[PDB]
Amino acid sequence: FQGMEIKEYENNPYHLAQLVDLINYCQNIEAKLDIKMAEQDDIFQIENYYQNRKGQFWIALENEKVVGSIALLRIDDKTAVLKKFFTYPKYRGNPVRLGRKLFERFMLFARASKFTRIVLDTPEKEKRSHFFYENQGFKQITRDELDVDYIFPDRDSRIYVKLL
Amino acid sequence: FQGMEIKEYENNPYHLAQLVDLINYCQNIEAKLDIKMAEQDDIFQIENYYQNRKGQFWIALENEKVVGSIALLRIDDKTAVLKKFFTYPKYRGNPVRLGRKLFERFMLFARASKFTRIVLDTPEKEKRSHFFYENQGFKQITRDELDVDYIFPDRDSRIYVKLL
Ligand SMILES: [Cl-]
Ligand SMILES: [Cl-]
Repeated sequence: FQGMEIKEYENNPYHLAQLVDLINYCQNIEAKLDIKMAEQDDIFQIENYYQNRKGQFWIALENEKVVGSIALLRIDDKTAVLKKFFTYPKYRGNPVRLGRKLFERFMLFARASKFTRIVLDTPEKEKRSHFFYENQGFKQITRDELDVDYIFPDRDSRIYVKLL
Repeated sequence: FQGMEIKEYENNPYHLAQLVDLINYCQNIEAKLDIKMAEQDDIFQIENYYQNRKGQFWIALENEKVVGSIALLRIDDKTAVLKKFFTYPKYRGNPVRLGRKLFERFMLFARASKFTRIVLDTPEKEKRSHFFYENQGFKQITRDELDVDYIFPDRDSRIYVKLL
C-alpha cells in the first residue's frame, strides 16, 4: 500500500513514542482495558526481550509514523506467542488490511523458525478480533487445557491456537 | 519520608514504563489534556535531551516505583525551563510534600548551574498547580512579553517565571 512499510523494530525514540501512543489507544481509549505500561515493560526493552531471544517485533509505518505492530515471543523450539498486535482503525480491513499484512509477516518468521504452534490471548469482549483470528486459522482453547511455558495476563480473555 | 528517594534518571525500562504511566495519568486521566507521547518524545531520550545538554531529569521513587518527576532544560547560561513536573495525588501536600521536594531538588541544580531565570507553562485550568507555583515564588507573565529561546506548546496555558 502507498507510503507504507512493515519492518523489524530498531531503537528509535520517535517510533517508540508513537508505538506507546498506538498501544495506549487500542488498549485504553478504544477497548477501555485500563492496562498500564508497567504491566508490559517489554515495550521499553524490545531488543533484549524479543529480538535477542529468537523472537521478533515488527512495526508498520505509514509515512514513517507507527500505525501497527506485532511481535513474536519464543517459548521453546515448537511454541511461540503472538503479542502486541495493534493497528489504528482506518488501516483495518479493506483497503489496507494491515492486520493481515502484519499477521503474514509474523508467519514468514514463525515458519522459518520451525515453530509448530502459535498461541495468543484476546479479551473476551473483542468480537472483531476473534473473527479476525478465526479467519487467520486460529481455533479457541481452554486455559486449563493448554500446556505451555507461559502465563497469560489475569484478565477476562480467550486463548487461541494455530498449528503450523 | 519513609522508603522514598529522589534521584537523577538512569536508563531503566522498568522506571521508564512507570514514568510513562505517571505522565499519562496526570496529563490524560486526571487533567484530560489528551497529550500524546509523540508530542513529548524527549521522555524516550532523557540522557541526550536533558542530561547531555547541561539539563537534568529527576524521578521520585517510593519503594523503587516512580511516583514523581521533574526536569530542567537549559535554554542558555541564564535561562532554564522547568518541565515534566508530575506527582501522583497522594504524595501532594501534607504529609509528603513531594512537589515541594522535587521543586527543591530542581533548584539546588538550577542555582549551582548559575541560572538567573526559570520559566514554565501550566494549563489555564490547573488552579491547584498555579497556587503551588506562586507559593514557590513564581509570578505569571505574558507569552508575547517574555523573550526566551523556547516555544511553549500551543495549548491554553499560562507562563510563569521565577528570578533567582
Ligand atoms: Cl486487517
Ligand atoms: Cl507538594
